[PDB]
Amino acid sequence: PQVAGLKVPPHSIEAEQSVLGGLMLDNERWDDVAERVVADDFYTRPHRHIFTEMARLQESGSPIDLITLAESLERQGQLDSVGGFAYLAELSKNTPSAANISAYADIVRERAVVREMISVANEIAEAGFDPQGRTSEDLLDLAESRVFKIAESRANKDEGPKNIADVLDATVARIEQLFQQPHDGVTGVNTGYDDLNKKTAGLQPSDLIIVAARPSMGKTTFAMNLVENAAMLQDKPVLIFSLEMPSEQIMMRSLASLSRVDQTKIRTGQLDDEDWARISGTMGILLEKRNIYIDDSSGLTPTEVRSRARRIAREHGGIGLIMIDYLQLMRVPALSDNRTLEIAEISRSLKALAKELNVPVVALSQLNRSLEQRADKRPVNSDLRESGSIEQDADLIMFIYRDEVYHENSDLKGIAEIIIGKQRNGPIGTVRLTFNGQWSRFDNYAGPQYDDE
Amino acid sequence: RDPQVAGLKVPPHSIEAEQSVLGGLMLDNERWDDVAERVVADDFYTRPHRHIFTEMARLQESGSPIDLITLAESLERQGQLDSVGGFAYLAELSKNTPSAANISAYADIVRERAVVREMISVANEIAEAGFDPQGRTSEDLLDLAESRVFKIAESRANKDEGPKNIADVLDATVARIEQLFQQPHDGVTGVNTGYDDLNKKTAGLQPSDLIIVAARPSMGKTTFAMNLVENAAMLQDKPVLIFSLEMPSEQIMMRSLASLSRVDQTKIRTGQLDDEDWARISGTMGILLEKRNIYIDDSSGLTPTEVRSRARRIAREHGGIGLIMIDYLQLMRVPALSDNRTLEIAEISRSLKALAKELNVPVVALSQLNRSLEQRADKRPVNSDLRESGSIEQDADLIMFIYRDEVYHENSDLKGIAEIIIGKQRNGPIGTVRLTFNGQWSRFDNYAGPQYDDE
Amino acid sequence: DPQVAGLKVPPHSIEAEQSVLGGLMLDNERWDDVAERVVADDFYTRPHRHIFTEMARLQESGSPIDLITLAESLERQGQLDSVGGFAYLAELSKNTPSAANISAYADIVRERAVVREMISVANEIAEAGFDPQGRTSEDLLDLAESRVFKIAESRANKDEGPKNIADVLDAT
Amino acid sequence: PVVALSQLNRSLEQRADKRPVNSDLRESGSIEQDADLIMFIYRDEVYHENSDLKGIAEIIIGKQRNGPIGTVRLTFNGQWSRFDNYAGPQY
Ligand SMILES: Nc1ncnc2c1ncn2[C@@H]1O[C@H](COP(=O)(O)OP(=O)(O)O)[C@@H](O)[C@H]1O
Ligand SMILES: Nc1ncnc2c1ncn2[C@@H]1O[C@H](COP(=O)(O)OP(=O)(O)O)[C@@H](O)[C@H]1O
Repeated sequence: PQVAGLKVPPHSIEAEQSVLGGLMLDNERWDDVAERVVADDFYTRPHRHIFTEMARLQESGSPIDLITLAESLERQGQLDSVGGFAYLAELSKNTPSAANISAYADIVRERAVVREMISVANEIAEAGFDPQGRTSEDLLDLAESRVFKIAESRANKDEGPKNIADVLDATVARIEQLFQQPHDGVTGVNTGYDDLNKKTAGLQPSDLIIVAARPSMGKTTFAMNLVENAAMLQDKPVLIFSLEMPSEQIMMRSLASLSRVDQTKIRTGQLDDEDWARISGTMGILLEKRNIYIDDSSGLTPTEVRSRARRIAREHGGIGLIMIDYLQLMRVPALSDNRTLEIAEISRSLKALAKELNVPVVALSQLNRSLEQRADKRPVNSDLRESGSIEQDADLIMFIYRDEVYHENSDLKGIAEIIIGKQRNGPIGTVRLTFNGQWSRFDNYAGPQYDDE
Repeated sequence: RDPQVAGLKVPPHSIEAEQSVLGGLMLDNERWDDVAERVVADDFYTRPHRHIFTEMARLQESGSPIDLITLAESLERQGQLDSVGGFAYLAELSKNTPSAANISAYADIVRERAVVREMISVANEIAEAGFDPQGRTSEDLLDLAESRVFKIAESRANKDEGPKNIADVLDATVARIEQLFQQPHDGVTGVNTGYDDLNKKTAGLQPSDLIIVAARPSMGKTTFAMNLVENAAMLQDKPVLIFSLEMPSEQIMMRSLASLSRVDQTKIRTGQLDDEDWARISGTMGILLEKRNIYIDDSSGLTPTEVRSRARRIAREHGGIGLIMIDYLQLMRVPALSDNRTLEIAEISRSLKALAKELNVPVVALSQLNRSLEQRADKRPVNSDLRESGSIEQDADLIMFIYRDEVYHENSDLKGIAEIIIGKQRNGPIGTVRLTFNGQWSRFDNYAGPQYDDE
Repeated sequence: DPQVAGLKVPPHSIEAEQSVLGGLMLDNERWDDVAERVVADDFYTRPHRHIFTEMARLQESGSPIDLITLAESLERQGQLDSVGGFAYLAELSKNTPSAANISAYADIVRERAVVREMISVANEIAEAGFDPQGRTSEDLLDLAESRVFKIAESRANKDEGPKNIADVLDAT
Repeated sequence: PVVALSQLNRSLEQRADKRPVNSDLRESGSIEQDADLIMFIYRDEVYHENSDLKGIAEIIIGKQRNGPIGTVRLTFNGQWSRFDNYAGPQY
């Protein structure tokens, strides 16, 4: 066994032989070593067979030694796969030492996260020069999503092995949402509403959520007022893409939201007398809490949504509730790629990248002209008739409808009802936020819902 | 010294292009399910190269993966490293192979440097017969050449012809009239579904078919295809895989734990608000780690060529068949065409039916229908409502269309009665397997709990 | 050499790498839109990169970019020598009469360098991963992280408007 | 002075006016941009029947190096295989 500098994949064999002898003898180090080493880690195929027997018995309230290793393995028939007790007894020579066991749970960890970084630098180089990526810019979009998902909790592999142990524990660890917020300020990024968050239960934290509204409905009014109630409230770098407005026009709206001043006041009868009190109030709390980022370029291919939203999730944790106003402006590189198949590559690259970053992606679209020939003018599912591929690949869908823009003497003035049509992990309903649009703010202390019976 | 390009007795040979086939194979194990497709043994030019791929074969069937290290100990015992090159040679092809780049391109070359190298050495021994006939009555020479030029044979695996007959199938035919072992009067041949209603139309899921679920979107499409894979992991003890392309891993289990255990989802939506049901939770948590059956992978950039490089690395390193479910296959994209869906479906029609016949696995894929159903006054799906698709109406073997009346109406007497219209059926009749939608717990119970049968 | 030597050559499209340099040298009013989609260090071979840098700001800096204005600016910079000589400048000007489809040869050298630089990223992630020096898994998962996003490529100050600079609050 | 002869592909018939434009020899590249006197050939009584240019072919110059372009017409007797004198009609 010569020790030299060669090109070998990194793994240790004695160290795998060191741990398994310890847990064969001891059933008390299992308090420790089950925390930091999981399955799928050991090199040779028999080695994790022993580890699953170490796991199936230890939940079963049965001990582990060289005796019971033979017992279930002939009830399960795997005994001649590992080699019978002819090889398990060679693991009965390893360690009387109950020390360096976590240090041997460390080297077999250390040689197995580098080893999960050779099948990423070959899942790239076998996409290149054998193109299952077929263009350059979407060959980088797969060159990122096998890299940013690594820089993670690091119990993460690339993709493909997930035994139901390694997801059940990370499910119950994500039902540790039990000591903080016993009220229904549910696990998602909040919207800041006690009318919405009983019906949505928050914006569920890995879901593509689609807003749509007509023109003359105030679409970016709601999408910034939801973000401004989710930027000063949940600590995460909220990115915003917007193409309906230019960059500065958004900030001219948000300062009219946070400081509750009129936006007619911001350009006519300017920042003069006592509006300085509120604007210099919200130019301090927004000043250093580095949350809202905004980018507003015009050619936004769905390659260059990911490759802008990767940096945002790199520098931070990143539960950046990405707001992309006006999805139809997103223009794919192929031009003869038409509107039946333009959005069907956008419907399947937001939902497929609202999932890595665990970001509830709010994107914004609009309903066609044939909406406005109905009587009950509500934006329903069958009026997203541009492509019909986003109507079926979203998670939460909120169809905005303000009544006094389409009617005059009716008493539902200023009552925007956010219709929740497609609700996946919950029930449907109907919200009524209060359209206080002279500053573009919504909540329902003046609550337009009946609220009595 | 040797003379110039006029020396061409080396017929073809590719030795520089060979060491970069073993090179990346010495430094990767994920790519043996590719180079074995298009390079078999006895293609290489040099005899030390053949014993390397010889003992790269047994270790891949034994499961032990290959580096420099696990090879040489597996060449220490077998009496090798003396005539294969030595332990320095394995380091000679580890230091001088910098390419962790591409093996799928040097593998095609050694194939097409060997066919030409063999068809030269065929024509040096058929045209040696006229060059020296020592007398074998030339009609009987003519079956030598049929044995020479057709000795180029590639029998690496199962079903072929020549060594094939119908009596060689009739032993396998009486092998699968060896039922009435587990079910003396009761049930199914293949993999179960676990219902009193579905097992008399499909008679279980057939062990090489491609059962297609289709449904109007979020009208109960993953309520079914997880309930069924719930019922088919306590009933098989095999690696019953899942490809959830739509949902994330944390969100799959937060319905199945409400379905295996039948806790209500409001106890898992918010914070858990009972300590009676925690045993109902922790019991079925223990049941689900009593049997390590259900697998999950939540990719979302799935070509239908990289499906095969997952679902063969589960059924090889573990048990056999399982039930390779793939959720919502439009989210699978093929980047080859980037065309109308009437061709991008056609690679998935021709690859899922090429994965349900290597591994003999009932691939439960899922699709949806086009929006023009929403104007047909008989909204129940038929085969003429997959107009977006193309070829999936033909390649499938069991097509289930899931209507649900209470999601498209509110006068529904079918309150919680999800119905299953069997659109295509290969090996049986068609009909309506009406179930009880109890997706409060993500459940589909059976309608013979309620009053009537499956009319 | 035999033709198995197509192994260390990322695609790089020399025919598409010469028709752009013949496109600007005959048409000065195409460097406005071609230099948008194509930047330097996408050109594969060393003469083509620095020639594209020799048009430094020479759109509006008072030089119509022909062979004459190039050759004078080459030698005051000092590179009329064997990084192109002057005969290859005729091979770049007169042998390339290329049409108004430079925007077709623009996307090639955009898309044959991205696929090229995703090989040395796919090498220098992996070749470090076989020789572990005095640095742990917290190094390599954060040196493979940054080295991939060095291939945005580089265009301009973007991706981050408001609070970051925080000045796009103050640009309002 | 090398007369060379060439043909066009059926992309031209996609256009309504079938006059042979300069950008129909671009489809191979080195003939459109190395030609010195392109002289396209049209003829209407083979592409139509009711045209009054019957037998009178119109050579369309598409490029000229050291002079003007235009539309030079020629008459042709449809029996002798001989193109002939001045540009048969008035203009
Ligand atoms: N002074 C104002 N009073 C009322 N509404 C205003 C005022 N200024 C701007 N708005 C609203 O801002 C909205 C712009 O937001 P957006 O959602 O993009 O529009 P739409 O609802 O047409 O999509 C417009 O609908 C307009 O009604
Ligand atoms: N509390 C509930 N009440 C009624 N239905 C529910 C409830 N919770 C979940 N569901 C149902 O679960 C289904 C899940 O939809 P699903 O078929 O998984 O969507 P997809 O087609 O995207 O996979 C929804 O159709 C919804 O009707």
